[PDB]
Amino acid sequence: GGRWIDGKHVPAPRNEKAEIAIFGDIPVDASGKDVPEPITEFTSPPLDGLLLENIKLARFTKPTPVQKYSVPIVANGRDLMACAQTGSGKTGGFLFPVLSESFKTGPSPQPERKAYPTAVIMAPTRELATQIFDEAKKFTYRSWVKACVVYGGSPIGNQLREIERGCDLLVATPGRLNDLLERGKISLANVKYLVLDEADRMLDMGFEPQIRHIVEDCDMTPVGERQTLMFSATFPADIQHLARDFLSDYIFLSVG
Repeated sequence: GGRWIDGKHVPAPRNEKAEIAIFGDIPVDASGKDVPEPITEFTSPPLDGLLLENIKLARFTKPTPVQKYSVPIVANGRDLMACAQTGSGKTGGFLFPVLSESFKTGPSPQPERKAYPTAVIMAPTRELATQIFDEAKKFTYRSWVKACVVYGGSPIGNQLREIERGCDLLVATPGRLNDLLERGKISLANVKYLVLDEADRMLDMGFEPQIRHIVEDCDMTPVGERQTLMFSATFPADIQHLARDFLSDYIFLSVG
């Protein structure tokens, strides 16, 4: 794959043979301070050039209703609270801006046993974490970002070995991420992007104590310094309070 060498992104060359196995309206309200204009097409001056190539190899034509706002919002360095339905294209809604910004800014230096992820994505279930992981693997093609996925209800021994093989984008369920942090196998000090997907579901399952412990009680880059995206189909008070603590001057995006 690709590398990040001497503060520059060095992508790997294309492999035509693998690309076959890799690749083959809805109303929107964006409210907040200094909301940017939505993009109508995927363009490289806004988006990282390599990701744009992968987006075209995937044959994606038009940004979904969520992506047309999440791309410029994150490119401008702002936090995002997105209230969108399932079919809105949520996964790309946060994967594209995060991968785009990760491709162009790269990771922070590491004091090189621990993993130092640049991006962390929490999800309620193993299946959803696997879906996010699969899409991330697709669009990290040729890039420096190494994706990894962990989840509960599965032996932790093998997840540690996959972690030690390098981990720049980590998809996790909160319980298993908390267990790995207690074992001293992950450092959150290099986190530049934090995503909480279907956060209402995670709270419904009782994950809030672990999620807040992960974000506040450990060594994660603090709010305002990091960029944070929160996705939740609903916006109850407990989710409003999570957004207040985890986001900074966020833009509210409502789809459907």
